[PDB]
Amino acid sequence: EGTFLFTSESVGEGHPDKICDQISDAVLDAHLQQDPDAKVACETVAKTGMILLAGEITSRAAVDYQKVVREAVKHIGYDDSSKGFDYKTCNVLVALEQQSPDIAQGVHLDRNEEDIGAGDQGLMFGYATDETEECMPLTIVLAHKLNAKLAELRRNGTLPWLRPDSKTQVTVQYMQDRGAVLPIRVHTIVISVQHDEEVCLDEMRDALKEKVIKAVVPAKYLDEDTIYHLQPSGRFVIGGPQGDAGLTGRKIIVDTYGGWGAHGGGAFSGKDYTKVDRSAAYAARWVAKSLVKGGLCRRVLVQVSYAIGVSHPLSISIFHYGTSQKSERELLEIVKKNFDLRPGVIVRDLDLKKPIYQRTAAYGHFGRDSFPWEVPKKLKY
Amino acid sequence: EGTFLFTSESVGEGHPDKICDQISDAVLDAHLQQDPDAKVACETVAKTGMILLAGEITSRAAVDYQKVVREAVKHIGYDDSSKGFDYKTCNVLVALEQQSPDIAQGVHLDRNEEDIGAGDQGLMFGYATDETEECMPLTIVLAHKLNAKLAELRRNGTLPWLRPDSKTQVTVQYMQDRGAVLPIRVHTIVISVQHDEEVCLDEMRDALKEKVIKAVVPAKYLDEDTIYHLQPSGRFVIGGPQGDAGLTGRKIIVDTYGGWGAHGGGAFSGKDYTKVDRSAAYAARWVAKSLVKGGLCRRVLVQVSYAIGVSHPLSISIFHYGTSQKSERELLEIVKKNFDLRPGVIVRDLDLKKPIYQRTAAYGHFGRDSFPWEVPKKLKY
Ligand SMILES: [C]OC1=[C][C]=C(C2=N([O])C([C])=[C]C3=C2C2=[C]C(O[C])=[C][C]=C2O3)[C]=[C]1
Ligand SMILES: [C]OC1=[C][C]=C(C2=N([O])C([C])=[C]C3=C2C2=[C]C(O[C])=[C][C]=C2O3)[C]=[C]1
Ligand SMILES: CSC[C@H]1O[C@@H](n2cnc3c(N)ncnc32)[C@H](O)[C@@H]1O
Ligand SMILES: CSC[C@H]1O[C@@H](n2cnc3c(N)ncnc32)[C@H](O)[C@@H]1O
Ligand SMILES: [Cl-]
Ligand SMILES: [Cl-]
Ligand SMILES: [Cl-]
Ligand SMILES: [Cl-]
Ligand SMILES: [Cl-]
Ligand SMILES: [Cl-]
Repeated sequence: EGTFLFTSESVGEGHPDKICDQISDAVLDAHLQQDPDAKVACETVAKTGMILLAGEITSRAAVDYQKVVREAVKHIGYDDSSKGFDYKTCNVLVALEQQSPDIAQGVHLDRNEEDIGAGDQGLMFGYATDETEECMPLTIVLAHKLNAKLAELRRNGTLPWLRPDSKTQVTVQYMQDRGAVLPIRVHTIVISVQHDEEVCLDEMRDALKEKVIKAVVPAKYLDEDTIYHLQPSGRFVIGGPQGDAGLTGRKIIVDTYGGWGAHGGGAFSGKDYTKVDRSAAYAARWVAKSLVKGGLCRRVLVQVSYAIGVSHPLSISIFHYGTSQKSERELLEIVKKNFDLRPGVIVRDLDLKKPIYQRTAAYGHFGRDSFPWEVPKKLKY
Repeated sequence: EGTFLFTSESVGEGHPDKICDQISDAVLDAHLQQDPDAKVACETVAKTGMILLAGEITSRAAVDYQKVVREAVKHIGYDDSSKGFDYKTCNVLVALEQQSPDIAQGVHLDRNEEDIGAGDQGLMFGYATDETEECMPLTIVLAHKLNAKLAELRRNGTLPWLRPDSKTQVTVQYMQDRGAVLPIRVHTIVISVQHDEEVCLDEMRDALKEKVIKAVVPAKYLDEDTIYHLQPSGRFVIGGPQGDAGLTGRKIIVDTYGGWGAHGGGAFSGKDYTKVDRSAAYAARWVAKSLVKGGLCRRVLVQVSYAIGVSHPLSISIFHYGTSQKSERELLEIVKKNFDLRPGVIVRDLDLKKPIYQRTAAYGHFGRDSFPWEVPKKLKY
């Protein structure tokens, strides 16, 4: 009574959509290393034997797209035709043009940096929950950690039959406490991972339970009733882009809160800070985490929105789920007194010209590695 | 006091991401017209002069991709190099292969149709709100209708300077009533639309207020304080794929609830019913709308989740926001007694082999045209 199930998923570095996010952000980083003011909107498409870059870049950088793309694919682990994809021998196609001059003139040309317009309209949410130290939903944290564990055991040669493409999914039973949520138990785990032609299904299922799940999920959450769907398709030899076409910005819920909170639809990867889809979403996470770590609420949702060419947000909204003694109006006044959510100020506060974006493009953008948006602001009120 | 702002956006038929959704669904429909059991996973990429199809189709259909793609672009209105894109003369590139045999064997081969596995893992939400007759958030309904009005005035020659690429955004001030939400006023409207080189900015801004906003938004929601950002970039001559690379499944919040409810991350367009990203999301909307229209709640969120190769959902969750006298446990029992959320049963209930998908791929998948998932089920309990 008063309990509910909630499910989140994550994917591995070799999931074809995630390959595209990582390549898009490798391209962004390569530009920012030479030109901190590069305007980048780099979409990636992946299918059998092909990486295509499509989009708009205006930059002073001299970037070797062949090297940047192939080094990203090498890092992921696609290094042989036996695995379905090889950085050494794949096709890299480029359909990149300058940023539209109409966008440039409306957003940033002859603008003071602090007063640059939003690079697009849109809406963005931030979310934080006190249910974990990293202020993230346990469902998504566990799902990410299961993919990270697969990559670790592949890379260290423990499970050498593993290939880079994986997906995981975690269902947790929760109770509610005055709008806060408390995780009780893991109800169901799914793991699907690409594998070689030698290993049999029983060996894989045993290894996924004993060397992956048991190495990630605390035993206090697992019981005799927990349901395991391990290699539920029965065979996953074909994988990566050969199994499924990938695109940049097709894992936006994996990238954020795993179904919790809300999403405004904007993808992160391949975009410089003037694209508020990324900078304002990072800032909204920073606000949400600052409110929870500051002790003002246990759980909070922040919405912001923008118009192309306009610096200041068009709307700011705060929902505390009943977990603050302060009114949502009082929290909004604290946020307005402590934060400046113009993209040309967010860039300074969160250091968003730094080429750290490829690091964000797997295992979620939030809840790890003390990125600037994960370091709470000390609030004055 | 007790009021809040909430923002949603929509895009027009010529927005490059939406072009891709419509082409992906034109391809799906072309297959289903000949082979109701076609397995389709068709991604589309659009950039200057290029439509690329990438993905996996196993089908008995004989499909002319050149004709299907070009007819979709013609319908959208890109018919001349002056508009930045022309169905007659663009490049159509195809990178389509058979569905992975590993997926096919794990999902549907030698399966009874009712007992087909989910085509992937994932999570999906349904949402419904009594704030409009169509059980959708007013923010998203108004945003969609503003884009539909632009297309209408372009196509009827009223505003012949209009081009197909548009975006809109609506901020509404709401009050809450025991978990239900009541829209009070329109706080801010954004409209950006591609235009010709002849029309001046003041003519466009006047027309967008008088012939678009006033023709869509009831005057009772507008006042002297309503903020209008009309052509806020100042110039939008370059547009469509020339202005911004488009991809299938990059408008998933426009396609659904405009930030309300929740999203599990799955894109709809280009996918047959075995892909639960589409079929289970449609079924979850159907459940949510059935609960609200059945008088069991004013507002409701439904989560379901799946594992690849497994027919039945792994989890089902119901949140009524405090708007039911029934417990969320009692609502879950009503749902379990009235619905079968296996994809091989959803296909029968919602007629998902019918080639109606291109019609879903602009102006939202929900809240219009009495699609099967918009016709409430009469509930027995
Ligand atoms: C988005 O995201 C989410 C939302 C909401 C939630 C919740 N909250 O918050 C509270 C307080 C309580 C509850 C809930 C739920 C949900 C469900 O399903 C979906 C069921 C039941 C329940 O209960 C969560 C999550
Ligand atoms: C997702 O989606 C959403 C969620 C939630 C909501 C709400 N609910 O429900 C209630 C009852 C009340 C409230 C809310 C809000 C929000 C905000 O922002 C975001 C602010 C404030 C407020 O309040 C909505 C929407
Ligand atoms: C079902 S295709 C969608 C995603 O599922 C994964 N996938 C691909 N092939 C299989 C398979 N044979 N079994 C399980 N998951 C798969 C890959 O991560 C792919 O991007
Ligand atoms: C800002 S690029 C993202 C989207 O905004 C729109 N857009 C493109 N160019 C402009 C412009 N000059 N002004 C306003 N919106 C634009 C198009 O719909 C594009 O897909
Ligand atoms: Cl790299
Ligand atoms: Cl923790
Ligand atoms: Cl400030
Ligand atoms: Cl058509
Ligand atoms: Cl209505
Ligand atoms: Cl039933």
